[PDB]
Amino acid sequence: NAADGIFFPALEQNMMGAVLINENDEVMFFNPAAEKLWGYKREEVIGNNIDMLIPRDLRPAHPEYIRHNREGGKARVEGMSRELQLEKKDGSKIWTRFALSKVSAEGKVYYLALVRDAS
Amino acid sequence: GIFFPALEQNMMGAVLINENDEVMFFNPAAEKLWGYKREEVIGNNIDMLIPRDLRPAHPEYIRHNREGGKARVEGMSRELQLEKKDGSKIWTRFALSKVSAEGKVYYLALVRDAS
Ligand code: HEM
Ligand code: HEM
Repeated sequence: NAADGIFFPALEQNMMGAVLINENDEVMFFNPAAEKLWGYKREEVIGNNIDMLIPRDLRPAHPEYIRHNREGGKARVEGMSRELQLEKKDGSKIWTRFALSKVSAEGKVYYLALVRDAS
Repeated sequence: GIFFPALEQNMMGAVLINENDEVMFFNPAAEKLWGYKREEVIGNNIDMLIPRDLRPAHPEYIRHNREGGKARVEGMSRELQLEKKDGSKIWTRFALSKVSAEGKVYYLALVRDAS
């Protein structure tokens, strides 16, 4: 259905990680590039909340960042690009470069974060 | 699906090309970076999006990557000078990726402003 097209294999085989979340903050997408950055397999991330991929010191503040952007609207205005400290499964930390993007589809709101290594 | 709307409404520009270096996709983020509308770019060759001083050399670099077979693209790692329609120049950052789709080879260049 989607794998037979061109847009799914673009994000799936991208050099950058790709973490899509639906309106309920559930990770519906997690390509192999994001598996190497976070150290998580696809089975451990899909279906679960977004806060598992957030560092533990940033867990208190992150649910309030997402909630505010959902109530805002702003005639749709993607987001931003900056460097953030990613926390892996094993507890180690690497610096990265995120590129967050709001994406409306079928009256709902999603978020795709394109990540790469910045060390 | 949610995959077309994701790249269409991405803050980063998105320039997909097919086997014959023809631009199949050009989202509104890439419209602002290059000064070209998507109507002007779709169907035509990649040549226009390449700077004029790099026009002759660039087609050989793409052809060499196709014959190699390698999955990961190691080129275009550091900052590069994009050339707009009007002739002015801005600095950017490219994240190039080989995409095996539809039994052919593609290339998606995700771009941003690194000014
Ligand atoms: C390495 C893991 C991540 C870290 C450390 C992180 C960090 C942050 C920080 C610090 C902010 C506050 C805005 C700012 O930076 O000034 C933020 C905002 C936000 N994040 Fe993340 N983030 C991570 C992953 C993600 C992912 C995967 C998503 C969803 C795909 C996401 C969705 C959002 C959203 C929707 C906002 C609100 C944007 C705004 O209005 O400022 N985050 N994040
Ligand atoms: C701003 C416009 C662009 C500039 C200035 C540019 C510049 C360059 C340069 C100088 C090289 C050779 C040096 C190197 O690999 O580091 C190169 C390689 C390459 N470029 Fe571009 N490029 C541009 C746009 C694109 C686009 C839109 C695509 C396709 C989506 C593309 C695909 C490739 C490929 C496949 C290679 C070969 C890399 C390798 O052999 O690993 N380029 N580019």
